[PDB]
Amino acid sequence: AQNPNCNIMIFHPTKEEFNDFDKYIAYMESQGAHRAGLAKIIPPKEWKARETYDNISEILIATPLQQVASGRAGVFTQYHKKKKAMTVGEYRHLANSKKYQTPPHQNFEDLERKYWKNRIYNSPIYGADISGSLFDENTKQWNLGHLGTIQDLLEKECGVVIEGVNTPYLYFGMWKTTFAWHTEDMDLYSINYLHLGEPKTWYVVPPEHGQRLERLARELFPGSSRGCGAFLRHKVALISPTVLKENGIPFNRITQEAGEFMVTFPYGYHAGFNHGFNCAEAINFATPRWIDYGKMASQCSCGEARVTFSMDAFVRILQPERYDLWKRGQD
Ligand SMILES: O=C(O)CNC(=O)C(=O)O
Ligand SMILES: [Mg+2]
Ligand code: NI
Ligand SMILES: [Zn+2]
Repeated sequence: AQNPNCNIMIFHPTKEEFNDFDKYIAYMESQGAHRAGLAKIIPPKEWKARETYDNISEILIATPLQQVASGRAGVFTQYHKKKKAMTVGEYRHLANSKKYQTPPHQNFEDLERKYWKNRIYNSPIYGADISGSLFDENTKQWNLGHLGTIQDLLEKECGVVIEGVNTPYLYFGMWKTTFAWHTEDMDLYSINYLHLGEPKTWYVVPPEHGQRLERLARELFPGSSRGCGAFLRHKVALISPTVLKENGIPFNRITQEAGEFMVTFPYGYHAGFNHGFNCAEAINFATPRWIDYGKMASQCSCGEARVTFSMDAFVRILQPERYDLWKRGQD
C-alpha cells in the first residue's frame, strides 16, 4: 500500500503532466496521496493563473463575516457575525490595519504558536464563499472555473442526469481568519488555489481515521453533539494540534503559499488559518472513487448546515433513504 503512514504529499507536475487534470489526480492517488486527506501541488514554473492581480480591488465582499470565538484556546467554536459590505480594496486596508495585521514573528512555526495561543481573543473578518473566479479564461490548465462538473461525473459513472451546477468560490482572508474542522459537502474533494498574499496553514486527518476525530469532537462539544448527529457540518468547531496530540488523533499539517494548489480528498477532515491578507479560490469536484464516499456521507438534518441547491440532487440520488429527513432540515 502506498503512503501507509498517510503523510501529506507534495507534487511538482511538469507542464506536460499539467494538461490532463483527471489523469493527474488519478496519478496522485496511485502514489497514495489520498491517504493523508490533503496534497500540495506546485504548478510548473511556466504556468500562471492570470497575468496580474492589479485590478481586484473592486470585487465586492457583500457579507464579510466577523469570526467570534468562544471556549478555550485549544477547543473553541466560532460564530459568524455578518458585517456591512466592503470592497476587496477596503478589506485589504482593514486586514493591514494595526488592529488586524499579522504580528511580528520569526517564522511559520512561531506564527502558528501565536495563532493557537491568541486566536480566541480576537475576531478577524473573513470574506468567504464569494461566487466567482480569478483565473484568466485563457488559462487552460488547472483553471478552477473550467473543471468538469460533479453532475457530469455522476452522469458518466452512474448514468443519471441531474440538475445543478458547480462553480468556484473566492475567499479573502486576514490574520487569524479560520476554517473550522470539516469534510466537504457530500464528502467531495476540494481544490484550493492560493492566488495571492500571505500563507494558509492546514491541518488534516487521514480519511481512514476520520471517525476518531468525530468521536473526539463529540466528547469536546457534548451539547452540539446532542443537537445534531453530524454537527461538524456546521463548520464551527476548532481543536488545536496540541489537543489532538493529547488525545491521540492522527493528523498532519502543512503551510500553503501563494501560487500553490491544495487538494482535499473525500472524507479528509481539515481546518486551518490564514497568516495575513490573502485570496484563495476553491471548488468541489468528484472522481469515480468519490461515489462510494458520497453514498456514505453523513448529513446534518438539524437544519443548521443549510447547503446549496446542487447538494439536493446528490442526496436524492445517492442517499434516497435520507432524502425525506435531510430535506425537512433544508426546508
Ligand atoms: O480556504 C478556506 O478558508 C477553506 N477552504 C477549504 O476548506 C477547502 O478548500 O476545502
Ligand atoms: Mg476589481
Ligand atoms: Ni474544505
Ligand atoms: Zn446539524
